[PDB]
Amino acid sequence: LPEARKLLGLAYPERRRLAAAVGFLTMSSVISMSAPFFLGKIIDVIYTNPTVDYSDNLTRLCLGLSAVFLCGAAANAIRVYLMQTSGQRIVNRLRTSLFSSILRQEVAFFDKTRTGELINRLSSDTALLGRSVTENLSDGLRAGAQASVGISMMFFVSPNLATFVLSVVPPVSIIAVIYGRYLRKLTKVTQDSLAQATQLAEERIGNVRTVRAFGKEMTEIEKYASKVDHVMQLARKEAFARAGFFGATGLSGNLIVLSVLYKGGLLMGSAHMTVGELSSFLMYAFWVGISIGGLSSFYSELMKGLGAGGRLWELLEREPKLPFNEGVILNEKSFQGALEFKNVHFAYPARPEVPIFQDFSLSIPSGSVTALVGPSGSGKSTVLSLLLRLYDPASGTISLDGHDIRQLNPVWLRSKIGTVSQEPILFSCSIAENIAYGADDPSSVTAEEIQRVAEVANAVAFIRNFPQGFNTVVGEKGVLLSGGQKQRIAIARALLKNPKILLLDELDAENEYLVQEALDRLMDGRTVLVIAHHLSTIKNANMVAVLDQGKITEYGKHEE
Amino acid sequence: LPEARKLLGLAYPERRRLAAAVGFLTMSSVISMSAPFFLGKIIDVIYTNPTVDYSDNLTRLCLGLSAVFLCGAAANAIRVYLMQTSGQRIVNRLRTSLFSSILRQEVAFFDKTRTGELINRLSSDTALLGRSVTENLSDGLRAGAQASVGISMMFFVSPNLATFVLSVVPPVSIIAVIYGRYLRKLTKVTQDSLAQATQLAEERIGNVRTVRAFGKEMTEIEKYASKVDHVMQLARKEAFARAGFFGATGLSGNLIVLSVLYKGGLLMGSAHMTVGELSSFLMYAFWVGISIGGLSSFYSELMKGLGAGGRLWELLEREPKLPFNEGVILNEKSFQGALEFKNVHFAYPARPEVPIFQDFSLSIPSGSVTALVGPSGSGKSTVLSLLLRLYDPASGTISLDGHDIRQLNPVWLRSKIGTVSQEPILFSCSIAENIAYGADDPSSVTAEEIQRVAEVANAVAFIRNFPQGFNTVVGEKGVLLSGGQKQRIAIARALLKNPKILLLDELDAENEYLVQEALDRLMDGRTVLVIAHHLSTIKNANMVAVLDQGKITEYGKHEE
Ligand SMILES: CC(C)CCC[C@@H](C)[C@H]1CC[C@H]2[C@@H]3CC=C4C[C@@H](OC(=O)CCC(=O)O)CC[C@]4(C)[C@H]3CC[C@]12C
Ligand SMILES: CC(C)CCC[C@@H](C)[C@H]1CC[C@H]2[C@@H]3CC=C4C[C@@H](OC(=O)CCC(=O)O)CC[C@]4(C)[C@H]3CC[C@]12C
Ligand SMILES: Nc1ncnc2c1ncn2[C@@H]1O[C@H](COP(=O)(O)OP(=O)(O)NP(=O)(O)O)[C@@H](O)[C@H]1O
Ligand SMILES: Nc1ncnc2c1ncn2[C@@H]1O[C@H](COP(=O)(O)OP(=O)(O)NP(=O)(O)O)[C@@H](O)[C@H]1O
Repeated sequence: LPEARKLLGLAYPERRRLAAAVGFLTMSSVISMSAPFFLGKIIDVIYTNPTVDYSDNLTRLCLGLSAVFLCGAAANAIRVYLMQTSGQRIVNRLRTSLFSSILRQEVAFFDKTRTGELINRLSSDTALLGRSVTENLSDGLRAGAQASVGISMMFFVSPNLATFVLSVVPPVSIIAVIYGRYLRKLTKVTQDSLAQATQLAEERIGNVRTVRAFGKEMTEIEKYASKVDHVMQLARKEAFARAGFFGATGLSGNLIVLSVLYKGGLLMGSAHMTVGELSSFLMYAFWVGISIGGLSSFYSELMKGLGAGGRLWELLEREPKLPFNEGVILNEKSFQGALEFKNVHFAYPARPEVPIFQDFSLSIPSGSVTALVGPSGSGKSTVLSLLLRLYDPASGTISLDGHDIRQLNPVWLRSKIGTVSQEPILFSCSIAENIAYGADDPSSVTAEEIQRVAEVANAVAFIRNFPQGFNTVVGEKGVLLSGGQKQRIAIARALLKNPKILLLDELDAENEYLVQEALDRLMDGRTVLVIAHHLSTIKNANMVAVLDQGKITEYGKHEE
Repeated sequence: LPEARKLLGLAYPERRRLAAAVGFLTMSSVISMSAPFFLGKIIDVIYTNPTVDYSDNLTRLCLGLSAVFLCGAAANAIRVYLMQTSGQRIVNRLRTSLFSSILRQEVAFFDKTRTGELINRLSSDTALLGRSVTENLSDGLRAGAQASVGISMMFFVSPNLATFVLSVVPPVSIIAVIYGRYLRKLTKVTQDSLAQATQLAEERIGNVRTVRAFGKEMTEIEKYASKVDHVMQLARKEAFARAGFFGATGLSGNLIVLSVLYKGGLLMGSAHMTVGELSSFLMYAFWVGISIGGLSSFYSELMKGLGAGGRLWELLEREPKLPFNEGVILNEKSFQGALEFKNVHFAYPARPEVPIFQDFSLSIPSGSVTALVGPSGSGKSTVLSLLLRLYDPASGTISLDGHDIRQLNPVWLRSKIGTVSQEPILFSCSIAENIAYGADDPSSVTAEEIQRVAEVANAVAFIRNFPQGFNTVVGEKGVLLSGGQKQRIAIARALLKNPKILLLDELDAENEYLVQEALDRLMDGRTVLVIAHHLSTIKNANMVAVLDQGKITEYGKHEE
C-alpha cells in the first residue's frame, strides 16, 4: 500500500490514456468472452437438429461473429497502443528524473557506486517499472476479468459439469502447488552449488598470478572439477523431480478433459448438453486455465517491478552529502583570488584508512604562481579535488579571501577555478564542442570566439590542418591526438572559461614549446597552483611548497 | 556443417541416452498425435447417431484413451529426464574442459580479457551449448514431427478442408512475414537510439568529475533529455506498427477458424464431416499452428547456441603464447641459484606504448642478498614478473646459471622461486590451507608440517589465539588480519615451498619485529632479491642496484 501510492502517482500524469485503454480493454474482453457462446451456437446450427434453413442461420451467425471479431481486434489493438505509449511516457519521465538525481550527487557517491549499476538502473529498471504500471497492469486485469467471466459462464452453460470441475481442480491444484514448492527447493540447492563453483572459478581466474606463482594450475582445475561434478549430481536429482512433476501435471490435464467429455456426454436429459454446449464449456474451461496462468505471470512481473521500484526510489529520494547549487556568491570587489588551507586532514571515501593529507596548511596568494613539489603518490592531485570542493575535509578549512568555501555556491566557486591536466579529459564531440565546454553557456559562444581562443592556445594550426577542421571528432571514439595537441585544446577550453584561479598538473621537443607558450598566455594575470615535475617552472615560480607525509614540510622560493 | 561436426562430437559421449530419449520422444509424439483422432470418435459416439450402446462404447473409448495418455505421459517424462541429464553431462564436460584451457593461458591473456567475460562464458555459454544439442534439439524434432503428422492428418480427416486452409494460410503468412520484417526495422531504430542515449549517460556519469569541474550538470541533463525524448518518439511509432500488426494477426486467426467451421459445416454429402471429424481437423490444425511456432523458437535457440559455440571453441582451441608445462629441468648439481638479466627491454601488453625496462641488466649472485632501489612507479615489481616468466621480454635474455629460462620448464622454474609481497594474496580458505598452498602437493603436507613452518614464521602464537586456530578462515570473505599477520602466513607458505631463490617486496613496531625475525630465518641460505623502502635492509644487503628510467643506473655496496 505505501509503495502502491508511489506507483499510483507515477501513472497519474497518464490517467486520461490509462482510463481510455481500460475502456478499450473492457470492450475487447467482453467481445472475446462472448465468442465461445456464439461458436457453440454455430456448431449446434450445423450439428444439433439441422433444418433446411441451417445454412441461412449459419451465414448470418458467421457474418455476425466476423463483424464482432473485427470490432474486438480494433478495440484490442487500440488498448495495446494506449497501454504501450502510457508506459513509454512514464519511463521517459523516470529516465530524465533519475539522470537529474544522479548528476546532482557528490563525487563520493560515484567513488563507491559502479557506473554500470547506475546505467542498468537507468535503462532496465526504468523500463520495467513503467511496464508494471501499464502493460503488466492491463495483462493481469484482463486475466483476472476473463477468469471471473469464464467460471461464471461454465456454471451458466452447465452447473453440473462446472461443479464437477471445481471438485477435481482444487485438490489436484493443492497437490501440484506442494510438488511445485519441493521442486523449487531442489532448484535452489542446484543454483546455490553452481554459484559456489563459479565463485571459486572467479577467485582463481582473478588471482591467476598467485595460482601460477605456486604452480597450482592443475590443483585448482581438479578442485573446480569436484565442485561442478557436485552441481551435475544435484541437477540430475532436480531433473528427476521435474520429470515426475511434468508427467503428473500433463496426465492430469489430459484426464480432466477426458472426464468432462465423459461426465458431460452422459448427462441426461434436461441437464443434457448439446455438442455446441459442450464446445462452449470446454472453450470457457480452457479460457479459465489460460487466465489462471496469466494471473500467475502478472504477480511474477508485479514483484519484479516492485523490486525495480525500490532501486529507483532509492536514488530519486537521495539527498547529496555535499551541496549541489546551494551557497552565497562573493562580490567582484570581495573576490581577489587568495586561497588558504588550514590544518586540512583528508582520506578518500573508498580507502578511509589511508590518509592523504595529515595537517595540510598552504597559503596561495592572489595573482602569484605557487609550485607544489613531492614524490609520486604523495597526494598532490588531491589538493585540486578539495579546492574544487569535490570532497569536504574531515578536519580543517579551505578559505577564499577569508571566506570559507563551504558557505559559497560550489557551481559559482568552480566557474572561477580552471584546470589543465597532463592527460586532459575530452568528450567524443567536435574540437569546437570540447572548446565551447569552457563557456557558462556552450550554445552562446560564436565560431569567432572558438577561433580566437584556439589562436591564443597555438591550436588553430593543427586543428585547421585536420580534414574536418574544428568539426573533427576527438575523444575516445574519435581521432587520436598527441599529448601536446590534447593540452592545447584543454588550454583553449580554460581560456574561454576565463578563471581567476588556475590549477596546473604536469612530452617531446616540438609539442612542449607551443604548449609552454600557450601555458604562459594562460598563466598570466591568474592565481596559479602548479604541480610540477619540471625544474624550469619551479625556478620562475613565486613560491614553492614541498608535500611529504601529507604535510607542507618546506615553503619558500626555489633558491631559499 | 563444419560447426555441426563440432556439435555432433560434443553429443557423441551421450549417444546412448540421446538415442533412448529420441525413442521415447517418438512414442510420446505418436500417442499425442493419435489423441485428436480418438477424441473425435468419442464426440461422435455421444453426438453423431447415438445408439443405446453409446455409453458402453464411450466407457471403453475413454478408459482406453486414459491408458494411452498414462503411457504417453510416462514416455514424455522419461524423454525430458534423459534429454536434461544428457545436456547436464555435456555442460559438465564443457565446464571442466573450458576452465582447464583458461588456467593454461599466459598472464598477458588475462591482462586484456575481463574476468567477468570468462566467468559468463564458463557459466552461461556452457549451459546454452549443452541445451542446444539436447533440450532444444528434441524440442525442434518433436515440433517438426508434429507439424508433418498434423498436416498429413488434416488431409486424411478432410482433403477439401485441408486444401482450403493451405490456400489461405501461405498468402496471409507471406504478408505477415513482410509486416514482421518492417516491424523489426522500427524496433532496431528505437533500440539503437536507446543505446545512444545510454552511451551519452555512461560517458557523462563515468566522467562526472569533468562535468562538475565545468558546471555542466544541468547542461548534460538537458542534452540527455533530448536523446531519451527522441527514443520515446521512435518507440511511439514502433508501438503504432505493432498495434496494427497484432490486430491484423489476431483477426486473421479468428476469421480463419470461422471459415473452417463454415466451409466444413456446409460440406455435402459424401465429403460431409461429422461433428467429431470437425473436432479432429480443428485439433490437428491447432497442433500444426503450435508446431510452426515451435520450429520458429527452435531456430532462435539454435542460433543462440551456435553463437555460444563460437565463443567457447575460441578458448578451447586457443594456444598460450608462453609455454605452460613445456621445457627442461636443470640438475641439482647444474642449478646453483645464480640469475642474470642482459639488456632486457619490456612494456606491459595492456600499455605497449609505455616502456617499463629500457636496457635492464642485473646480475643476482647465488646465495647473496641483492637490494633493488628506485622511485615509486619505476617498475621494480615488473622484475619479479619477468623472473617468474609471467611475461617474456621484447628484447634481452634472463638466464639461470648460464641457462636461458626460456629453455627451462616454467612450472619447475617457479617451484624454485618464492615471493613474499608487502600485501600478500590469501585465498578465502583456512590458515592451514593457505600455508599448505606452498607445498608441491598441499594434500601431502601433515598437520605437524604446517605447525613447524608456523613456529619458524612466528605465526603459531596469533593463529592458536584465534577461536578456530589453523582452521580460521582468512582471505576476503574471512577474518580481517593485520599486515604483519598476513606477511607471517606468507612467510610460512614460502618456508613450506622451500625455494632456492626468494623475491621480497617491502608497518607498526610490534608487527615489524616478529615479521623481520621470521624474514631473517626465511632469507638465510637463499638467493634474495629485495625491493626496499627501508634503509635497514639496504645497509646489510650484499649489493644494491638503483633503477632509474628503466635501467640499472648505479650498482655496488650501500657505502660504495
Ligand atoms: C500416475 C502419474 C501421477 C504419473 C505418471 C508418469 C510416471 C509413470 C513417470 C513420471 C516420471 C517417470 C520416471 C522419470 C525418470 C526415470 C529414470 C529412468 O532411469 C534411467 O534412465 C537410468 C539412468 C539415470 O537415471 O541416469 C527410468 C525411468 C524413470 C524411473 C521414470 C519412470 C516413469 C515415471 C515414474
Ligand atoms: C482489417 C484488419 C487488417 C485490421 C483490423 C484492426 C484495425 C481496425 C486497427 C488496428 C490498429 C488500429 C489503430 C491503432 C492506433 C490508433 C491510434 C489512436 O490514436 C490515439 O489514441 C491518439 C493519441 C496518440 O496517437 O498518441 C486512434 C486509433 C488508431 C488509429 C487505431 C484504429 C484501428 C486500427 C487501425
Ligand atoms: N578516488 C580515489 N579513491 C581512493 N584512492 C585514491 C583515489 N584517487 C587517488 N587515490 C590514491 O591516492 C594516491 C595518491 O593520491 P593522488 O592525488 O593520486 O596523487 P599524486 O601526487 O597525484 N601521484 P601521481 O599518480 O604520480 O601523479 C594514488 O596513488 C591512489 O592510490
Ligand atoms: N599489468 C599491468 N599492465 C599495465 N600497466 C601496468 C601493469 N602493472 C603495472 N603497470 C603500471 O606500471 C607502473 C610501474 O610498474 P610496477 O612494477 O607496478 O612498479 P613499482 O616499482 O612496483 N611501483 P609501486 O606501486 O610504488 O610499488 C605502475 O605504476 C602501473 O601504472
